[PDB]
Amino acid sequence: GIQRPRDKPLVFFNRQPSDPLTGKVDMAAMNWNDKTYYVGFDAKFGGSIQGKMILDFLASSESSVDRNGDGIIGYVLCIGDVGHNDSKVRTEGIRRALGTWTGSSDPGQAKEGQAVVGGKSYKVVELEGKAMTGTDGSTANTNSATESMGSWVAKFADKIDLVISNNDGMAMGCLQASNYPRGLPIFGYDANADAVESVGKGELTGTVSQNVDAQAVAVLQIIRNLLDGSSGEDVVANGISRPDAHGNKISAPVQYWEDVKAIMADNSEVTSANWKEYTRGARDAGVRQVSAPTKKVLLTVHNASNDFLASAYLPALKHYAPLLNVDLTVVQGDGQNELSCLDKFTNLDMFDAFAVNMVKTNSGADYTDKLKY
Ligand SMILES: [Ca+2]
Repeated sequence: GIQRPRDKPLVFFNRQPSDPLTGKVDMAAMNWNDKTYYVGFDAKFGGSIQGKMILDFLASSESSVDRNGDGIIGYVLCIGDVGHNDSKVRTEGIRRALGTWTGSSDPGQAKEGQAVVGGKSYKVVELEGKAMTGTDGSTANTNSATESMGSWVAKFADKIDLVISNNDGMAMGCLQASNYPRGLPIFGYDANADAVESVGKGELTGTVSQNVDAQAVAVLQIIRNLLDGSSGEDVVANGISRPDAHGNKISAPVQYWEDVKAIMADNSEVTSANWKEYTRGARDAGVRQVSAPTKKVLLTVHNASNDFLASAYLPALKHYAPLLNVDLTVVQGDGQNELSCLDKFTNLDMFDAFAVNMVKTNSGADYTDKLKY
């Protein structure tokens, strides 16, 4: 077993060590030891994946998708918080995919695009892209999306061939319109439980997942690999992109970015073809019970009140950990003060490895200071 704390595995996850202003990765933190890694997802490519989902849908569709037969695929777009990078990325992704991108992710900025539908070339028009703001100033507002959808049906009628949304909340809001045209294709983003259920019902046409289960498995699997004596390629491949010695393997695609020591889950489209893999509580059948020696991990969460971490990430971790014979202890902070986590990152001698979700992305050395000796 590893004798010195400074040599024990350290997996940063979900918030990447980096300068908070520039995003430059903190390689001092990443190079703590050669058993230090980061697990996240391919976030910058999320909009590309949403775009590709829509293009693939159109490519395998028939001309009946063109409801008014005018040779144009018309769409309406629900934009979330206009100042938020997620809105910008997703808007850019779908506009570039459809050829309507002009250089701007703003509402009202689009040009005529093009796409293949059922083996024929069509023009594409963004009939309207609009931020869904509540009358209280709230962003990505569900009720505003419902109202906008109803007004869009009234205004554009059967020029609307599909609805695209920066997120699931707004797409589900559109589906609440009393005049939602039956079967009209609609796409969201986030793979929320209700959205995936809707995909299963053939209502929402598709959404996009960050593969939280793959990320949770990767954190634990990296640690399993290291504590069992893997070093180098096997650490980031075994159980991750190919089966490990027990036959376990993450089902979703996962990347490794060597320069920053980051294991990054792909974003995945969620459609009628795979929706059951993404429903609330669904777990990866590719990860089964192992008989490896039991090991102890202390894992931190930067904010106990973060719903994604509380409701999606942590339950995934707790499902997979026992399967990998990891005894997982979890401590959780307040989302504001690093000390809320640091002061709980204690009695480290009880553990074999560590997983850290920092409040501030530049706090790496405060954690490694505790593992020096
Ligand atoms: Ca049309």
